[PDB]
Amino acid sequence: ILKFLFIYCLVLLAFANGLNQLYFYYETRAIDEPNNCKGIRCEKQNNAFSTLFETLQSLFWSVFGLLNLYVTNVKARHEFTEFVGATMFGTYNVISLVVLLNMLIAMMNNSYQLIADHADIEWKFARTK
Amino acid sequence: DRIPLQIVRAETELSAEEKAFLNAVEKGDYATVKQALQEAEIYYNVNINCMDPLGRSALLIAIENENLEIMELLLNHSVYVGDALLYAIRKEVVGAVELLLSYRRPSGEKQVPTLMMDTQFSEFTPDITPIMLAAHTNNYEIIKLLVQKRVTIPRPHQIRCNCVECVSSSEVDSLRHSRSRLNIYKALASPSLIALSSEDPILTAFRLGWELKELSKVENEFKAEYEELSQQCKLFAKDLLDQARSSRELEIILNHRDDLAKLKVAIKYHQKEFVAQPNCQQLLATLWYDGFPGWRRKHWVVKLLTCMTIGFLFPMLSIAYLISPRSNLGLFIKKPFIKFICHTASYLTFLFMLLLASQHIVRTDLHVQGPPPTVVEWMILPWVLGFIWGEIKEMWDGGFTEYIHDWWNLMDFAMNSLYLATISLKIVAYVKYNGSRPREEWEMWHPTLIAEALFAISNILSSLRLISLFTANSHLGPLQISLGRMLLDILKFLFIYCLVLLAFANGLNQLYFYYETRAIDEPNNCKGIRCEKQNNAFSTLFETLQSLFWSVFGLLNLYVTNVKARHEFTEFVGATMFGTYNVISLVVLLNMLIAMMNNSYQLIADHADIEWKFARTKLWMSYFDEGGTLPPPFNIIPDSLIQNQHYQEVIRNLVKRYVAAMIRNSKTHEGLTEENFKELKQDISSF
Amino acid sequence: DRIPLQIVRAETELSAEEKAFLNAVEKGDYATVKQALQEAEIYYNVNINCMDPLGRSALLIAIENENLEIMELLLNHSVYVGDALLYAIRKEVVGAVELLLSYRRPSGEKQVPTLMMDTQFSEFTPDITPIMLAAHTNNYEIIKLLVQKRVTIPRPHQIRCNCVECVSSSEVDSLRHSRSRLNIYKALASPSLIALSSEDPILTAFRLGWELKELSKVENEFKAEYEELSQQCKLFAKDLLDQARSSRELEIILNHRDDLAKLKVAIKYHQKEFVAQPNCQQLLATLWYDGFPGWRRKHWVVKLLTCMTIGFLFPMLSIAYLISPRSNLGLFIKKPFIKFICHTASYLTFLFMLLLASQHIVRTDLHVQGPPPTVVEWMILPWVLGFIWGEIKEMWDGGFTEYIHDWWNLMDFAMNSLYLATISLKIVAYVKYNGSRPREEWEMWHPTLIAEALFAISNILSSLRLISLFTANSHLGPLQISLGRMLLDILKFLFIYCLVLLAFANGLNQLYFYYETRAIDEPNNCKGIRCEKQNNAFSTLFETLQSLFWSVFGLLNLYVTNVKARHEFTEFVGATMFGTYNVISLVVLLNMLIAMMNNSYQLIADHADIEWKFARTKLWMSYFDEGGTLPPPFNIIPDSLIQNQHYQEVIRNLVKRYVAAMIRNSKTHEGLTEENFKELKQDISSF
Amino acid sequence: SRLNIYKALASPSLIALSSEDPILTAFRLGWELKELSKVENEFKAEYEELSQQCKLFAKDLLDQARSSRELEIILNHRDDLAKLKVAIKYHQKEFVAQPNCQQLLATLWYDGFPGWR
Amino acid sequence: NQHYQEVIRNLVKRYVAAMIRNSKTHEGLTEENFKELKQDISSF
Ligand SMILES: CC(C)CCC[C@@H](C)[C@H]1CC[C@H]2[C@@H]3CC=C4C[C@@H](OC(=O)CCC(=O)O)CC[C@]4(C)[C@H]3CC[C@]12C
Ligand SMILES: CC(C)CCC[C@@H](C)[C@H]1CC[C@H]2[C@@H]3CC=C4C[C@@H](OC(=O)CCC(=O)O)CC[C@]4(C)[C@H]3CC[C@]12C
Ligand SMILES: [Ca+2]
Ligand SMILES: [Ca+2]
Ligand SMILES: [Zn+2]
Ligand SMILES: [Zn+2]
Repeated sequence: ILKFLFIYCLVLLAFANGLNQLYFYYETRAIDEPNNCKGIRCEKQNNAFSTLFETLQSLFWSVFGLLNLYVTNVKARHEFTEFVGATMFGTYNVISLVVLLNMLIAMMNNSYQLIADHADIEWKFARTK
Repeated sequence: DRIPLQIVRAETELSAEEKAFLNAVEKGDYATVKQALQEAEIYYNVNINCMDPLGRSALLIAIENENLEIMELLLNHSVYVGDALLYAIRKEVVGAVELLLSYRRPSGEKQVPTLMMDTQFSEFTPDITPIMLAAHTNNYEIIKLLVQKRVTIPRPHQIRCNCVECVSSSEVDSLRHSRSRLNIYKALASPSLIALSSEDPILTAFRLGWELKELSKVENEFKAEYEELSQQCKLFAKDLLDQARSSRELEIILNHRDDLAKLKVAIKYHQKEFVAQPNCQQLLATLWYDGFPGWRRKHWVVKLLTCMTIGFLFPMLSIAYLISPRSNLGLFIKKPFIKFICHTASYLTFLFMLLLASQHIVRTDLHVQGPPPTVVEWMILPWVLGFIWGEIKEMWDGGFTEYIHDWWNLMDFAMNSLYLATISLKIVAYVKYNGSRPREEWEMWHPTLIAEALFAISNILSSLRLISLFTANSHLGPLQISLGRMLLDILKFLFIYCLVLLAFANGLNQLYFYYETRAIDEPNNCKGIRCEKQNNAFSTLFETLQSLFWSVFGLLNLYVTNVKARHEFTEFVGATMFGTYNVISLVVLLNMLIAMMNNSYQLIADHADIEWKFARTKLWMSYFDEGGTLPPPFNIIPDSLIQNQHYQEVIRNLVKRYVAAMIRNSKTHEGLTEENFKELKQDISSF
Repeated sequence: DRIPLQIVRAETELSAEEKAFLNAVEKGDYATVKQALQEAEIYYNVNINCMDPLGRSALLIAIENENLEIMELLLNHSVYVGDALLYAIRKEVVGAVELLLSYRRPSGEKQVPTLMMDTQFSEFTPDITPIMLAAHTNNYEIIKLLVQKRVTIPRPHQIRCNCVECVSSSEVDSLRHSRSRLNIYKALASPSLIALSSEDPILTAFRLGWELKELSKVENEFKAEYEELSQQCKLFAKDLLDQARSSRELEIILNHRDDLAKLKVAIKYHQKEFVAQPNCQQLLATLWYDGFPGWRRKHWVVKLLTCMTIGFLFPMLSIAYLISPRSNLGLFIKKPFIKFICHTASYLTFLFMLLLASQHIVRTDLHVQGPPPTVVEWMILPWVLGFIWGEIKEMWDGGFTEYIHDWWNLMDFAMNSLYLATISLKIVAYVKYNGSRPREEWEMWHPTLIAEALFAISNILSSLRLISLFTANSHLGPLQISLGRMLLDILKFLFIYCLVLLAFANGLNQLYFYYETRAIDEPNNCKGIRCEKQNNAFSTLFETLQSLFWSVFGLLNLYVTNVKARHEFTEFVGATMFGTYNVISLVVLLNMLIAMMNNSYQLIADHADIEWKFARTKLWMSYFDEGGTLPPPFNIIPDSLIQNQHYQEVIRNLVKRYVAAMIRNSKTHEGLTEENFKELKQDISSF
Repeated sequence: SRLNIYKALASPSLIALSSEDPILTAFRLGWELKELSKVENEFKAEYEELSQQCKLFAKDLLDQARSSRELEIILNHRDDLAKLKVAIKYHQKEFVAQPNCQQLLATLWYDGFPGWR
Repeated sequence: NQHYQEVIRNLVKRYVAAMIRNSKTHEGLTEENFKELKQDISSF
């Protein structure tokens, strides 16, 4: 798992940098937004790619599906920028949920198959210790 | 009910005298055969060339029983000698093959006795010459004896051959042509024939391995045999390299030319076993850590701190090479490890500055139409030009036929195209979009927005370029090799997934685009799946494709299949379509992809060490040359006969060591038992 | 720097005369030994019991070289004969063991010659008697020869033994006790000793297999050896059954008593290989399809239609058994297949009526506090009472110690408890809740609502009871066997998952329950995660457990970690806790569970045929008896010596066939080669 | 030369003949060969095979015991269970998980509760 | 130390016996038998 999260952290940093670089012009204040809140932890999901920390949080939470789709929508009608941001978000989702997670599944299943033969000796060694 | 059993294909039954003669031959009695041969000459009782039903002849049975005196008497009395040499060669006995080779010319008088109908059965195909079968059996002594008698093998043609004789032979009889080519390549790929009849066994093994791999790619039917022959050639080259005993022999082998020329040839021919041999890896490690002796013995703290300071000294030690290449400080950059660390530090600095360009400290006054570049972008532009010049230099040096085989140069080309695009869009927006119009009323297709979008995509590609540095580490190399194989499996899967997605998107759009609504009628003046309330999702083909893509991750809600009017049947049919697509793409296809990459990971995990070492060698030798010494921020700032004699002297010892290492590992239980039984029988008979 | 190599444990070096004597012994010369033995008697030059450093003696070397005349001369001249019988037995030669057995009593005069310090080395432990080692080697002739001479083996005690001698021997020397018990059980589990010294080899094999499995469960250290011995006993029983040649022998074996008594014994001892043997399966299939000959040869359409009509004739043919058991129609229910189909049809009718009870056609006037039962429920009540009476009858017959081992009776007990609970709640709500109060103002703890909830849970259990019918089919049997094993793996996983869930729920509740709000302040007067707007999710331990359970399936939103005030640090820490729990429970633990059940499926897929056949046999023999003929809607409506002689006659032929089938498959390449070499050497020496 | 020397020193017969403490010698050579396998990248398989050979030699030499007194003499020998602590320190998993050592450790663990199994 | 060396003597000698008897294989026994047969035939 640690060997996998090295690559996942690299990919997450890359896509968070790309999304934040595209999107932080459209940051809004908490007063203009409803309920005086700003972030992805609101009832209506506010600006999610306005800071590097907020982009990292949003791209982390998007793996479990708790990040909605309308976070890639801006106030003005910049359809090309919205489409490019949605393409970036979709590519990150495809990687982190179709490639990387299934590779992690295959990796730990292979390692479980190698470790299941010697599962008796090391358990007895740990119990003796 | 009594199924009748009868010999439906009845051979001619042997005569009683013939049965007695071959029974005497297989008995091994020397005295009884001679009276039979004299009476067959005089009285013509026994045809000497008779044939028992299980495919054997008296000479041929004497070959199997390896008795030489019965051989000599029979062949003195003129048995048909043809096709018997192949059985002796397959028997792998020196005495029989020497006896039939020696007595091919017994001062033959009146040509040969006539024969009719006895060249019916031969276990070997007519294209098999004795040298080819000797190479197939891979026995050193028989091959040497045959080669000493001036024998030849036909040369196979090119794979892409269109001459008259190859086309005519393939058209008339394709099976004979394929068998002949496979037999010729089996004869040429034997280690003994390469060790005996080629002056450069390593280069010959490399070329035959590459040719057999290409034939395996072309010829679909004999793929397994050609792959086995290529593997045999590769392991022969690896063993011949492995028989070395000193570093001087290893560096004579590797540096031999027609610096490391033979290693470059081996990499060009994809010889992974030759490259990943431990002594070659040790020599490459000693060349890689040129200025840092004992790098493996250091504690990781001082290794890490040395890397820390030599990475942080990246603006220095590169201008020193510019101002004084011959100084003690100037020569310290020419070593490959310092080159690699300086390039890595330069790329990390580039990524850090692209990270810093996305902050509010630098970015000011966003409400200008065409903005002048900020001080961060003015400083960035030399690294972009350095990457451009480095990729241009890599495109000229080495050739266009080698620049495209790396498969990382496509990513660099996309990076360069995006950087040129964003530079061009910024300069055109500077020169002819003067103004300060606020961003809320800009054109969708404003070139500033296109420039920023392409800049963001180039940022992602630049930050994802760091995958290629994983072979330098000892833990992330085989991991990305498995990534590379399973990515091909992913592409094979997305072919089927794209077909299914296109089918269901067409079906949903065909059902649903009547109920498209305008953006004015819908709340918040928005139209699409990227709204707070998910609007019409199946109203255009592009929108249907987007919705069916986003439905895999669960970000598409269920009420997108609901229309304004109360058409319950149409809504139910659309929901059924959406449910069927979800069942396929989330229960069938994804789990099949899981099983596919897990199976491929299980096959690739056995060889995860050799290909990682091959990739690490290919990365190491990229820094050995002097072309590309400077980092990207600074690269734009303005006798052969003696070597042949030594190589042949080394190859003599290596080949002789390898042939000794084969014979002693070739004597097995069965052959030793057969030799002991034959010796015991001979001693008992003589006594 | 010259590591000194020296013999640090130096044996006493042999004398030159001793070296000559043992060299003459290993040479095999008969003449040279005799003068040495006479001179050792007269001149006392050679100690006959001397010991070369590699653990051998002159008699013992003569044992390894299997020469009998040197044996006879040495043992005539009084070599120490002890411990040599074990080496002869391990040599597996009849002549040597017969010679040492015969000359144990050479009319011994003046006891034995004295010996000091030569019982130092024995390759065999002192607890090994010759019969035990003969059983260990598993050779028929040596075992027979030893048994013919009145030999005994000690009886092992019970596993749960607490007598004085077992406790004292375990306390003083546990290793010797464990080795002795393992050696005794290895001697008793050999097929030859069971075939020779037990009058009921099948029952003895069953009992020893069960005892060895129980010892493997108890003794942790020798689990592999005891499991191997149990497997050896099971395969011996399977082979002895497999050596049958006729149906009369098979039905004599299966029906032998101390109807199918031995099959019931085999099922009780969990002999899966004995039960799933093909001829026993054929006999059970012929008994199962008693009234339908040629059921396997029919096309599936007529088989399906026959099942269709005999399932639809379920109310008939059961009352016919009540009114006329001796009629032609009355006897047709006693066959097992018709019993199984009628029980399945009754259960399907019960499930269909529970489905029909949930419709608006029957249910009327929901606004009564205590409703009288409707006509559907009045009709249902006899099936519930029939299930009760059937489970009561199954609890008495067979015993309480067998009713709990099925593991399906827990589900039936839960079903029965729920049915009694809902019946009691309905009758109490009838008798003392008279009224017509509307449902919107009922008490939370109203017994009518509790009755309906328990009725729904009983409905789910009744409909999920259909899993147990999967062994009757040929495709769903091994599938649910794999389900059964992987469910145990699931329980092993949910132990760790429950621990992690409890930890993170405690952490979140400890952080968050200050900010609990009342239901009045929150919108729609609701409080919990089951609202339209997700309310406080970490305000109680139960609510935190529910929220962290529902977060695995993604049904818990992200804004549950937001509080009313602007405590950004507390919100961030809670979001970090929630994210860490999500990472664990969805990236680590679930994928580990995937890998675990995939690995267990790979191990269980090899044996998926035997255990399915065992489960199908256990289901088939449940319908063979006459107890439980009627369906649940109708079950409440008011000489031994001749058999022993035949069994022993069959066992004689079976055991003799099995021992012949072992010796011919016991002659191997190595033994035949050794015998041929010994015969050739003997013939050459004699000539 | 180094690989040949370590192959010569790791043979069971030479340890049994030329070392007065075969168990401790097997432990130390196994640890040294494992450390050499960690350091030397090229001969990792050979050094790991030699370390495994030393570990199984120590396990077999322990397994050739015949009585509890011999086992407790072996385990409690010093230069209480000193040799078991040494084996754990050298990561000898096959030596520790041998069944008779596990039985002795189980009897020491259930000191006041006889017949716990 | 004396008791330990006394135990190691028996353990090492048992282990070396357990190797030689499991070291005699089919091929070595066949080679020895063939050599003995050839020597006996030549001597006779
Ligand atoms: C974990 C998160 C914060 C992302 C980090 C991204 C980068 C800062 C990492 C990812 C890949 C790393 C590289 C992976 C492997 C190596 C090889 C490593 O050298 C060796 O392994 C020694 C042997 C040799 O290569 O000769 C030196 C560090 C370096 C360049 C690493 C430098 C730091 C990199 C670029
Ligand atoms: C697919 C959906 C609609 C759920 C259906 C549930 C039931 C109607 C099914 C599930 C399990 C089925 C049973 C599975 C296996 C069998 C055995 C089958 O008989 C055989 O396989 C012949 C050999 C033999 O058992 O002797 C007869 C039908 C039956 C009872 C099936 C009857 C129909 C059942 C109860
Ligand atoms: Ca490049
Ligand atoms: Ca029951
Ligand atoms: Zn041609
Ligand atoms: Zn007792």
